Amino acid sequence: NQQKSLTLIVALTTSYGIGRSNSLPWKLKKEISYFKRVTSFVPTFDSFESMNVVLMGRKTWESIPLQFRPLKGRINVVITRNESLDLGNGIHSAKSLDHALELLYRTYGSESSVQINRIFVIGGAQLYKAAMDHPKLDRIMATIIYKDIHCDVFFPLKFRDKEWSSVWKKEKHSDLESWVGTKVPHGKINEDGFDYEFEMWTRDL
Ligand SMILES: NC(=O)C1=CN([C@@H]2O[C@H](COP(=O)(O)OP(=O)(O)OC[C@H]3O[C@@H](n4cnc5c(N)ncnc54)[C@H](OP(=O)(O)O)[C@@H]3O)[C@@H](O)[C@H]2O)C=CC1
Ligand SMILES: COc1cc(Cc2cnc(N)nc2N)cc(OC)c1OC
Repeated sequence: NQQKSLTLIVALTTSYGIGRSNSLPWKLKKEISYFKRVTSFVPTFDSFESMNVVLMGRKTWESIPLQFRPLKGRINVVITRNESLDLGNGIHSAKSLDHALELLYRTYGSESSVQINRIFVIGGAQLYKAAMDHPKLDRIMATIIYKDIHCDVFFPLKFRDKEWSSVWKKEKHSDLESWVGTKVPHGKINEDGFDYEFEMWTRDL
């Protein structure tokens, strides 16, 4: 069930809004290419053997443009109690976060030609709530959108605010680039009228 740390990845407004109408309220081309880059990166040496894992809630799974599904070059797991009849040509299903981690550890042992590198939780709000409570979650890759966009779904813990500042710390940009293994734009990007910026936050386990 245990081993590796969990990483959460999220794009949020300064008001912690994360979606509206079971979609993103924004169309941000470069934000999705960042997403793709970060969740896909494995060191070159390790590249033959290893892949990353993306964990998501069922409604997020349903939200991804059918075209984009499943997430290429990543082991995809959908968390669902109502697993009943998942539909996937080797996309896994699991009844909880910890059940997912036991599944991967069983499926991808030292037998397996495929080994796991990093595990990411990619949403939605319900799964984020479970991962924020999980004793192995230590890192948050956030994209901050500097607009009060109308949302109906909110991130569950205000990790950037004063009350959490002795636990969650923002890392220097050079530490961001090192962890994701590529240059990343420092400061604000403007696309389709939205200003936004890339951050990395960590906590001690
Ligand atoms: N801004 C961003 O970065 C992101 C935003 N989003 C947005 O989030 C919204 C969807 O979030 P939300 O409705 O909360 O949905 P989720 O994607 O988290 O899916 C919820 C479902 O997943 C299952 N599930 C989730 N957590 C658990 C758990 N801990 N244990 C068991 N089953 C679990 C259940 O499946 P079942 O009911 O089948 O049993 C539940 O109804 C959309 O608006 C989407 O666009 C999503 C991702 C990223
Ligand atoms: C890859 O396409 C999508 C990706 C995501 C998740 C996601 C997107 N960006 C960031 N920074 N973190 C995330 N977890 C969410 C989506 O819609 C809810 C997507 O549809 C485009």
